[PDB]
Amino acid sequence: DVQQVQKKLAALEKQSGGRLGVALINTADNSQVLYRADERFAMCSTSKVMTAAAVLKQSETHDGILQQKMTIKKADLTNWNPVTEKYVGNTMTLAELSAATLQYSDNTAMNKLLAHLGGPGNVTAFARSIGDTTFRLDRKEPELNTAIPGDERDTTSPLAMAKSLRKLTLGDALAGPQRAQLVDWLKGNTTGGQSIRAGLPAHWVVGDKTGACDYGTTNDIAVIWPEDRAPLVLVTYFTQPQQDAKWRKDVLAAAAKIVTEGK
Ligand SMILES: C[As](C)(=O)[O-]
Repeated sequence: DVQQVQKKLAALEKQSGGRLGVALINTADNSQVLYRADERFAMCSTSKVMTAAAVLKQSETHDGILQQKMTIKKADLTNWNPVTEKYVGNTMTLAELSAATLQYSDNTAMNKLLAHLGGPGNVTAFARSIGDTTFRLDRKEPELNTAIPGDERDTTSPLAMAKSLRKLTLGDALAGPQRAQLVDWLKGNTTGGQSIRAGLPAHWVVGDKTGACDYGTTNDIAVIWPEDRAPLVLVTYFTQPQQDAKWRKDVLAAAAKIVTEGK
């Protein structure tokens, strides 16, 4: 029931030692389950969804732009280049870059997209264009990972990101072809196994983008299809008091189990 969900989330937060942010949107009736849903949390890598979506939006006008190439140079590399490191001295299309940053959370791929787009400010501009006035991307990787308490840079709220993810994957923020590609990329993510997914029934279909940064900030945003029922959009953000706190993916899994029970 709705009161036991609240009691349980509060208990989970107390047990975690950190600050928990949750926003679930049930598209069946647009009902919502909220917990610190209007509070700001550092987005970490979950901001990569808005970024890849900004590129997809461009492809709606500029035909074939997803195939535009960008050179990958040693100097472009960062602290995380699972895919990009294989293309040094070669090129990658915006599509390949989008796929790498979304499914492997490649930081270099992210920066290449930011460069193409003209900077973090233009990603924020795209968020605004889909009705998100909370989201704000201020820096590139890996600086956007500082997650300093009280610092609003590179942050957003659970509800704002939930609403945006919904518009992007199920709503009309993107055109049909672009929308389908984003959904497919999210479903093909390889980094969310121990997060939101871990707290859901194994047969449910899911698309998600994880995030993890300083202050033990552990995040994950997803679109969930429970069997043949209407899709669910869930955002689970979590951050801790210690700058060097270890990540708690298990906390996101627990939050997911709690808010999707009986859905
Ligand atoms: C590769 As990462 C920890 O910024 O999602």
